[PDB]
Amino acid sequence: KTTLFCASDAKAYEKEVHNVWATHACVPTDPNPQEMVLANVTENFNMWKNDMVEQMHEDIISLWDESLKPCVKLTGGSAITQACPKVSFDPIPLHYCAPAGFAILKCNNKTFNGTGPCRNVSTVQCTHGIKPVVSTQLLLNGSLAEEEIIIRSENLTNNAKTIIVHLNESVNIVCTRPNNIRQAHCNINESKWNNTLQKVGEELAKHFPSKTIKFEPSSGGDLEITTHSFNCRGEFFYCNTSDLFNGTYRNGTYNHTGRSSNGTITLQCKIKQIINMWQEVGRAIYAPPIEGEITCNSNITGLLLLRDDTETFRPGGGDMRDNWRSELYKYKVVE
Amino acid sequence: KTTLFCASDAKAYEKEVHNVWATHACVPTDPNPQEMVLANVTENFNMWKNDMVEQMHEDIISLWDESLKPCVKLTGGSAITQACPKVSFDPIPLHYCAPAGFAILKCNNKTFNGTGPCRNVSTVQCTHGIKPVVSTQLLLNGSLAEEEIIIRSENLTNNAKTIIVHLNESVNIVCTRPNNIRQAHCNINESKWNNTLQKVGEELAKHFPSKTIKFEPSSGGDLEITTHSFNCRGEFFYCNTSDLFNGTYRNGTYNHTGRSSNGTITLQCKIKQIINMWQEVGRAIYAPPIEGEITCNSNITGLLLLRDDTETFRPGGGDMRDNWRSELYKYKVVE
Ligand SMILES: CN(Cc1ccc2c(c1)C[C@H](CNC(=N)N)[C@H]2NC(=O)C(=O)Nc1ccc(Cl)c(F)c1)C(=N)N
Ligand SMILES: CN(Cc1ccc2c(c1)C[C@H](CNC(=N)N)[C@H]2NC(=O)C(=O)Nc1ccc(Cl)c(F)c1)C(=N)N
Repeated sequence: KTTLFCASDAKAYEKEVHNVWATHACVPTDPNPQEMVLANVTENFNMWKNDMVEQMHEDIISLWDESLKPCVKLTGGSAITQACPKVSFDPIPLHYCAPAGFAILKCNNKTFNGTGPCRNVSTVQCTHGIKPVVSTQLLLNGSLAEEEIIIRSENLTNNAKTIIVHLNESVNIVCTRPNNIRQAHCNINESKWNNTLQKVGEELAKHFPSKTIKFEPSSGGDLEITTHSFNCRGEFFYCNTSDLFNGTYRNGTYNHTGRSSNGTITLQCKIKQIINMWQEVGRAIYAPPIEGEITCNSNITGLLLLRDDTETFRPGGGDMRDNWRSELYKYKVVE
Repeated sequence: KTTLFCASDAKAYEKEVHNVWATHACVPTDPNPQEMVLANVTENFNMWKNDMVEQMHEDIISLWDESLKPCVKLTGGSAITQACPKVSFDPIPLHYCAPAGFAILKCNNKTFNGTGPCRNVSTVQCTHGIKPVVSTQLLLNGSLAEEEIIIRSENLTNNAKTIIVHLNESVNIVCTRPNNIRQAHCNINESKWNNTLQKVGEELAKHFPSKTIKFEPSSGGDLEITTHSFNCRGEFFYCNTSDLFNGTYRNGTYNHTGRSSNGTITLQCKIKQIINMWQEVGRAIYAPPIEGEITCNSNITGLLLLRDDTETFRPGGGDMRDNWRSELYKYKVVE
């Protein structure tokens, strides 16, 4: 345990808020990449007990707090009010580095599941560039698995524990509010999604001998977690996944039961001003959406699931740390 | 004819050479492009005399020139030496866009062969995302035909002209030099390849009356064209295809006479330092291969063939312009 420090390629002439924050919070990244090779080093990891996740979480909280400032912030019953200007928002990769004395263990097993033994393990000073993407249900712009889909869970037998699905082939998603000014929609191709949920369904069938594996929408709760919520250009998108997380995996094949037209799934999205926040319990209220075409072209690189002779899985997260665990699972700070 | 300009999602923080080049050579992408489809039009295309293919060839030559710098560059008695560092190498899609005053026509007939008339034509800003993949015999990471395999040739009855086979179902190929340090090998499933060469065999059988259609290895020449040669992580792979392009299509069925084990075709590959070049006549010499596992997991999306009772087809390419024609066949720059 120590106090890590961030490193980025943050340009100081960029008024994009991630850069504005990183230039006065992080230090320029390192060319010196002496990844210390190894083998014969059996060591154990637990992606669900890592501190790196906590530190990252709190500094992304500080980032958001200084960058995305709401008109109104309502917490504990008290309402704080401030200026709410529209800002430039597009996440940049952050490297997390260990200070003088400690290093960073890095699992190299391409099929390591976050929890337990690994031993193709290296030693490096800073982590890989990680985009602080705040989202629910879907993980956007992350690192793809180095082949075969990996199932992650602090516990799979615990239906209360969030499941992280690390994908190996990215699935593009294009969300847009065109030029109702809060009416938006996302486009995702059906074939890559069918393929994705079939392979994922197989990997799930692996850990669950073989019962009927269903993919159903979220149970309930706040709009943030019942929908794919995310941030695009400062604007908060709540996109629907009822025709996304929809289908049945049985006897080796997956059949999608969601609606579609001409091979493209369209999610119904709404931009909301009243957001809860992910930082703390409370909650923010922002200004109405900017004018003009608001579009984000992002890569789905992961899933957040919750399990209920049939195993049902729903999109889950809301917490985020889990988002950070999705990329910080292979690391462990060491003496 | 105009002077096109490139567009890409190149990352300025990425030290991968395609990104390094594109960030200072290309402009940011259109993240939600709008195409204008037309009726009552019948337009002529010729994928074999398009200037886009050239301009792209030029810019990929520049890209390679600044990115992959060799130990020695020999060219008839005169040899140049310079620093030849190992780099991060992984191609990214390049869109090609027409300037102001010009536009790009796009044939939407998906059985269009690249030469002659097509009538469902659209008009658009920039081309689709094209990975500048340099290879011979096999086309990798291309766009698949929107189904039913397409045969392309400036002429089929001229045996001296290169034939581009556009597949519609990708055939995975996994090349690897495991942790002899220049000894590598590729893996291809024989089922997928048998089915593929049967379909291709049939499509060739329609263009050629009723002859025994054989697939045989390359006649001869430099290792770059007598083998499937490509670039994986900066290393130049020369992979053998004598057990791949080996079969006999007759009486409506294809038979693989090539070798296999447990349903798997394994190509013998070697990483070479003495390359050759494709850009110009001459060569380049490079540093010995990097250490560790060097593996490329690619999708075969096209074939490059040459025709010699029987019609014999051999793997051909070395020019790459054909590799850019495989993707730029559907386009034409217009006033
Ligand atoms: C409660 N629970 C798990 C759980 C469920 C929901 C939440 C959390 C935790 C943390 C957040 C609560 N904070 C709040 N202000 N409501 C809340 N998470 C969020 O409000 C949240 O992520 N919001 C959000 C905001 C903006 C974007 Cl762009 C987004 F994608 C999500 C459980 N397992 N019992
Ligand atoms: C000669 N000819 C057709 C023909 C045949 C071979 C070649 C060319 C053309 C161009 C390249 C010649 N340049 C050279 N330095 N030898 C040469 N092409 C190549 O050297 C070539 O593609 N090399 C190469 C280098 C790296 C990778 Cl990865 C690769 F896949 C191929 C014909 N039809 N009569």
